[PDB]
Amino acid sequence: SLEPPPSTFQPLCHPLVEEVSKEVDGYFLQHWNFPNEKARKKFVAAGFSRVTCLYFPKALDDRIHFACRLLTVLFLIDDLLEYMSFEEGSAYNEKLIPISRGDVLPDRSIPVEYIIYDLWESMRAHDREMADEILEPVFLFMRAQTDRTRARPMGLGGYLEYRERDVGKELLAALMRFSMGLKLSPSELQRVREIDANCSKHLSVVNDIYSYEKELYTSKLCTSVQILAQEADVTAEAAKRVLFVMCREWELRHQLLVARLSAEGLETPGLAAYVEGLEYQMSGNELWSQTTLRYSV
Amino acid sequence: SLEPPPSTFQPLCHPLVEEVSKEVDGYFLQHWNFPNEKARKKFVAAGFSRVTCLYFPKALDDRIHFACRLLTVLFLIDDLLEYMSFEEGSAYNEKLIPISRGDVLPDRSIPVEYIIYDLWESMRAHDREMADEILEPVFLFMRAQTDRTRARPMGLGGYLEYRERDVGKELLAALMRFSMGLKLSPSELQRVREIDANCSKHLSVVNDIYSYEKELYLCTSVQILAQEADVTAEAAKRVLFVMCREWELRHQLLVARLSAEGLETPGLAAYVEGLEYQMSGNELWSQTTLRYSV
Ligand SMILES: CC(C)=CCC/C(C)=C/CC/C(C)=C(\F)COP(=O)(O)OP(=O)(O)O
Ligand SMILES: CC(C)=CCC/C(C)=C/CC/C(C)=C(\F)COP(=O)(O)OP(=O)(O)O
Ligand SMILES: [Mg+2]
Repeated sequence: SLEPPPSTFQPLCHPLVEEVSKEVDGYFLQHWNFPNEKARKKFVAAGFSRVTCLYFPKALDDRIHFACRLLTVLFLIDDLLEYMSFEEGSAYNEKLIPISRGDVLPDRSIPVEYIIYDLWESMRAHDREMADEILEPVFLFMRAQTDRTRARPMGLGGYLEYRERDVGKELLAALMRFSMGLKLSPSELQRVREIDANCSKHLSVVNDIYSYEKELYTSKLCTSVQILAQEADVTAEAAKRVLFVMCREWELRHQLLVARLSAEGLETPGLAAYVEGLEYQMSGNELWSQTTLRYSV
Repeated sequence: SLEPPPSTFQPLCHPLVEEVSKEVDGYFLQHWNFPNEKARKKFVAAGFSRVTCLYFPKALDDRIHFACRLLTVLFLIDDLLEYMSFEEGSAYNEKLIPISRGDVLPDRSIPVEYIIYDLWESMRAHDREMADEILEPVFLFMRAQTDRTRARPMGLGGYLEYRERDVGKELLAALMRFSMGLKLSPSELQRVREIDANCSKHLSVVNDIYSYEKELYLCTSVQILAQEADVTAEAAKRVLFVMCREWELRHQLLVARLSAEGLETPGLAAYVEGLEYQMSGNELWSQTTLRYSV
């Protein structure tokens, strides 16, 4: 049993979600290579633009569609790397990087290539500087998909510390800034490093809780659920419950950290918007993770 | 404030708590060499027999007093050792072991020596077999009252595994069996290893939760989890309290499995319920003992 404990974070959903979802789903159904119509149907049921709209509820109205397209293609690729080597998968993504920079033109007969090319081209055409700024965060993530990670002894504290620097979570934060047109200086971002880390941990542990069965089966792992279960000698289900409570403590910490930024006179209007958006990512990720069929509801 | 989360367990006290407490308190007031009157007031206030009855509420009526006398002298010695060096403390207790065994006569002029001597003689008189079986558990504990703890980097898992082997909790379980007249075979004890480990952690973490402020005046689950999760000690206490409730669920699940499999004997059934009350009793004790105060 997994009844989420009480939370003071209320998730928000972008008002254009219905409009942008059919637009973006419509686009991929027209160009992406879907095998059977069971796939087409399963794709629309996945609601990739829906998650995006829970992650970035305050994205600017003419920018939410870029984020939806980027995460939709990234999720589609994710499904694909699953049935690929390490070498196959690394080769696959790698080709897409120069295409993303616009340095290499796409083969108009390969959907993934032209979809990626046109997407980035459209982002540069809307806001060149901000689009270029999310290039590396996206590539860091893409390359990280196909890792190859040094195995070593890692307890709960080492694991959480590690997730504070998760590149997938840094990507969401970067894409959030682009989507909201939030130009923040590294000086301003310096000021909220603890809030970013705490947020990265919350997102990773909530994903751990809900994707445990998924990962476990495909494993037949490095996740807070298995680690806490082993350290406390309880079942994975019991470990999820305990981690959920820890997630609420990080929600409280987020609030205390935000109040300190403000109290120390370090907040700026851009930082106030940024930290509030991080909160939406944490609560939105929770709602989605517990309802999506991706982790088999 | 710190509100304990919901629990299906509840504290319970031995029915004879009033009579036994008077009987055992009087014995010590008569023999134990308390410095001043104040000491006698503090001693009666600590109510070691009442603590004992909260931990072993299902003890047999004619055996609960042996448990109150043993923990009482052990509590008194604990305090004294506080005013002694490692070496002296070790010699002090080491002198009492042959005496507990009945191998060496006590110096009738030194109360702690004859009190210990007589208590063990009397237990052996009530149930030789069972009295002899709790000898080593008491000595392991007595020798631990003075051993040196080495500091080393320790995560939550390492800490919990260390607490699973806590000699104090081991003592409690062995004395509970003696007090309840439960003679378990090696096969029965082997069968409940996981249940014992789970209970030992529960007792230890609950103690941690409530002893933290006092300790923060080092080696505790409250500080370790707060550092590992990067939250405050109060937050860590809240998370650990929920972990404790999970251990209670686990205790119930493990006992059900024991029974499911044809392995729960009448002795083990009494024993695992006994541990349930040690967990609920320890929680109440932790919440109210002056040992953790200010
Ligand atoms: C294209 C995808 C999934 C993610 C890029 C964007 C992200 C970070 C969205 C946030 C949520 C997400 C599912 C993870 F962080 C990763 O989960 P994990 O790494 O454990 O994979 P799964 O949990 O989905 O199995
Ligand atoms: C007779 C004594 C003192 C111990 C053996 C008998 C026991 C375990 C009685 C139980 C209740 C108690 C004193 C605690 F739970 C404290 O454990 P703990 O004693 O570890 O608290 P600290 O000694 O760490 O301050
Ligand atoms: Mg996952």
